[PDB]
Order: sequence, then structure tokens, then C-alpha cells
Amino acid sequence: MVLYFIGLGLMDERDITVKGLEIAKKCDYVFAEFYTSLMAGTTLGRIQKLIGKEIRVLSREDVELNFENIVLPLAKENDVAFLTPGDPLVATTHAELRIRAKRAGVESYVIHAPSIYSAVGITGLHIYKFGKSATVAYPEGNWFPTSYYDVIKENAERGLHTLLFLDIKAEKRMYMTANEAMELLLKVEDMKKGGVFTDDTLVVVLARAGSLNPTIRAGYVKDLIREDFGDPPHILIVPGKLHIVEAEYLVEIAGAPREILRVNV
Amino acid sequence: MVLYFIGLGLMDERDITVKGLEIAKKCDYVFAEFYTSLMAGTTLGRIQKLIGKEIRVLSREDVELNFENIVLPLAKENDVAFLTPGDPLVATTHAELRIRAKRAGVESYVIHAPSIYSAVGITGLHIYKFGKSATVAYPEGNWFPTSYYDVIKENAERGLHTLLFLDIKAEKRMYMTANEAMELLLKVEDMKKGGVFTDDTLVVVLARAGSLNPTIRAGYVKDLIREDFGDPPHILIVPGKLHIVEAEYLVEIAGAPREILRVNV
Ligand SMILES: Nc1ncnc2c1ncn2[C@@H]1O[C@H](CSCC[C@H](N)C(=O)O)[C@@H](O)[C@H]1O
Ligand SMILES: Nc1ncnc2c1ncn2[C@@H]1O[C@H](CSCC[C@H](N)C(=O)O)[C@@H](O)[C@H]1O
Ligand code: NA
Repeated sequence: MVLYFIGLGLMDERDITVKGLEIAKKCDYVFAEFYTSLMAGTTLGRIQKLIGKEIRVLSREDVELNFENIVLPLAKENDVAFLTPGDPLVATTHAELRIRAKRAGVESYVIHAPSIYSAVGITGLHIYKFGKSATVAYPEGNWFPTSYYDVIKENAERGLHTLLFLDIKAEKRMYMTANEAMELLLKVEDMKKGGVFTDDTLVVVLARAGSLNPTIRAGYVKDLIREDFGDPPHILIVPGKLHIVEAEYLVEIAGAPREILRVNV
Repeated sequence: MVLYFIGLGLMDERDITVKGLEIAKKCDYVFAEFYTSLMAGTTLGRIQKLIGKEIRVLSREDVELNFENIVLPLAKENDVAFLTPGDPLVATTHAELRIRAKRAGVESYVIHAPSIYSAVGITGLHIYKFGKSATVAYPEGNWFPTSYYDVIKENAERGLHTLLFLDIKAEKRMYMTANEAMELLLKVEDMKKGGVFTDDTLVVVLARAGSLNPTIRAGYVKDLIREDFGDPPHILIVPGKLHIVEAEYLVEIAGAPREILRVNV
């Protein structure tokens, strides 16, 4: 009868909400995609075991090109669920699928889950101080994306923090590390030379948020750029002007150099 | 010897994650605060029942002034949980509590849950397009705050959406409605004459995010200012220029006027 978009959360199958779990358990058919983000390798088997249903995993093409041919037809006479990493509508184009559902006469409901977008709170940076967000995309052949560099500049000018989602090419098992993101940014700085991202820029890295032991590190690019932050997924953040307590947390919790405790108001 | 910061999610007792619930159940002591926000879709009783643990509620003062003498002492020799609406560490001052834990020789871990920061994705507005966030505060006595108006201006100016949290008096259970927020913004507009918020401004209202049947409405202030958006909580969003896909979602899913497809894109 209906279609449920259910988020699985940040890191593993236990990041699903009780609400999402109880609803998924009652669905006739269950689909999912694992290309918009990276979760624990054992999330599928465990979530299948958790909801007690066989789950059909869909590729980006299956969804973007054939969602209304593979999933919607079933949601016409059965309760169907579509599982996704984190929150289904954050930094994805899945919201458009609700429009496809409506046009096919299918009612849809959304069950949220922990998202990397709000998990940034664990970095100690005030979430209301984040400005426009951006994605550091892998260059492709002669194509070298750079717009994310301009986002940092725009936010920095306003004293706002910049959240940088990192690229992912699931079919190729490619998950961009904060290290790779920093290298690309230094390359763009070389071209544009705007003094936006350099070896002296303070950055914050959050790896495997949602796990009980995520890696939270803050420091200068020259120091962080070759540091091991553990397995992906990773996000990179370029803070703007820091409040005293933000710097204090970065130093006490994220191991930032005590030098940042001193803020130039 | 361990303190767990656990989010309860958006609206009711089922918005906690499986991870959060299982951990809370194994804690010797469980504390909670409902001053940053209130779980309007449930009660303390229903949450206690789900967790199967007595829950000691803490006031703003208990937390802000005495966290280290109320919560931390017990965490030194037992597993303790601190429950908060939404996602932990989203509230501006909560991150600092982890510093207090460290200073007390107490380890702390964070269990995430859905936050309105990410749940607003259900409005169809791209998360990356959101800029700085603000809170609409009730004017009091001789104090007439207006910074939230300047935030909208700075974001909209750069084509970014503005997430506006509405004033709440948890203790008195007083919630500012989207309707009241709009009236206030018009009053502020009449004072600053910035051409930022008028009867012709397109806004989005999201009420009861997290529930299976949230109220999602989009339209011009002149039309929505007296519309019934249902029971709180309400969040107001003033989007910047829309991507055609965002506009289509608002029209098809949020009942927005066809007009936005030409006027606000
Ligand atoms: N647990 C996690 N830890 C660190 N970064 C994460 C993460 N989950 C997602 N990301 C970041 O976000 C990118 C996916 S973007 C999709 C996000 C998802 N809808 C959500 O709500 O979280 C990843 O490539 C990575 O840069
Ligand atoms: N379910 C919900 N729907 C709409 N707005 C909500 C909401 N829950 C909280 N808010 C908004 O946010 C304000 C409290 S801010 C506290 C938010 C919390 N830490 C989180 O992570 O979500 C409220 O006054 C209200 O305007
Ligand atoms: Na934001």
C-alpha cells in the first residue's frame, strides 16, 4: 500500500531508530542502497537478520533510472521499505523519489536516522555556525571540480564553518579520505591562490562517526595531511572564526595544538 | 567509569536508535533533560517504560551548573546515561560537558539520533544549501532582538536557506508557533526595511518532524501566516532561490503554489 524511506544511520545496523526497525519488520518487501555512503561491511547481513527479511540491494542506476519500475510497482499492493545509509534525504537526491512515488499513486513516509550532517556536533563546533556545505569530488579525466574551494572562502569570510562531504564511488570501492581531500584542496589553492586553504589552515577531521570510537582530530594541514585517521568514511571541516569553548573542545577532545586556544577576536 | 550521551531523537520514544536503547538499558543510572527541547509525541512515562529504567530528570541549572556533582560522580564507578532530545551535542553548550567528563577522569561516548538539522531534508530543500542557522526569540520588556533577521538576509543574499528555530519555554511548556514567528519577522521588517521578510516572502513550515505524519507546508507569508500547522513543535525555513527540483518537491509534496516554479527559481 505504501513506501517507507528508512534511514539506517551513521555507521551500523544499530543506528536505525526503533521506529524504523519496527516498521521495517512489518513491510512485505525491503530494498536498500549502499552507494550514497559507507556503513559497516556487516550492516546488510545483520540488518537482514535484525528485520528478519531478505533485502534486495539496488545500484545507483537501478534507483535513478528504474526506481518506478522496480520498487514502486510493489508499493501498489504491498508495504515496501527502501533503506539507505544515514538519513535518506540528506546529501542525496532521494527526495525526488517521493515525487515519483506520488505520480505513481503511491503514498510515501520518511523515517529519519542519525546523519553525518548533525553528527558534526561531536567536533565541538557549534552547529548553528556552519554555513553552506560542499562536496570534494574526485577529478575525472581532464575535469577538475573546484567549486567546493569557493564555498570555504565564502563561509570563512562570514566567520562560518564549512562541512565538506567527501566523494564516494561505491561500485569502484573508492571512498575519499580526509587526506586525499586536503591534497586536492592544496592543489586548488595553488591554482586560485586565494589564501583559502594552505599548510597553515586549521582543519577538523571526523572519521567513522556513529561508531563508539570515532576518530576526531583537529590541527594544521601541514600536520594532519599525512596522518592516519583510520578507515573511511571521513568528512573534512574547515572552521571559521572560533568561539573560546569551540577551541577548548578541539584541544581537549580532538587533540588540537594548544596554540589554537588563543583566538584572534 | 563511563558516561553515555544518548540522543532520543525527534518526537517520540521510538526515535531513539537501537544502539541507544540497548546501551541505555545496560546503564546503572539514567539521566535526562527536557529544557533544550521537549519530546511532544511522548511522555516521560512512555520513555521510562521503553528503557525499563528509572529516569532522573535534570533542569538547566542541574546540567549547566552542577553536571559534575550530579552526573559525573556516579559515572566514576558505574555506567551512566544522559538522554537528550534530538542528537547529542547539537545544543550549543552540551559539547562542553565532555570536557567536564575528561577533567573528572570519566570516559564518555556519544550515541547519535535524528536531529531537526538533518530531518529538515524532508522539506525537499537541499541540505548543502542551508547557511547559518538562528533562533527567533520573543521580544521582552525593552529588549527587541533582531539578529535572526540579519542571518536570513546574509544567507538569502548568497542563495542559501535559513533554518529558524522557534523560541520555547520548556519549563512553562510554551512553544512559539510558526505563525507567531512570521508576525515577528514582519514587525522586524517594518523596522529595518531591508526587504528581507515580507508578505511576498516564500517560507516553509515543518511541524512534528519525526512523526509518520508531519505537517510540511510551503507558500507565501500572506497566505500561511494564519494557517493552522497543527501542534508544536514548529520550525520555520526561509529558503533562498530554489533549484527547480526543490520547487517541484515543495509543490508536489508540501502543497506549495504553482507560482513558486517561476517566481522563486
Ligand atoms: N559515519 C560517517 N563518518 C564520517 N563521514 C560520514 C559518515 N557517514 C557519512 N559521511 C560522510 O558523508 C558522505 C556521504 S553523503 C550521504 C550522507 C547521508 N545521507 C547521511 O545522512 O549521513 C561520505 O562520503 C562521508 O564524507
Ligand atoms: N520534531 C521537530 N519538528 C520541528 N521542529 C523541531 C522538532 N524538534 C525540535 N524542533 C525545533 O527545534 C527547537 C529546539 S532546538 C533542540 C534540537 C535538538 N538538539 C535536535 O538535535 O533536534 C524547537 O523550538 C523547534 O523549533
Ligand atoms: Na547547517
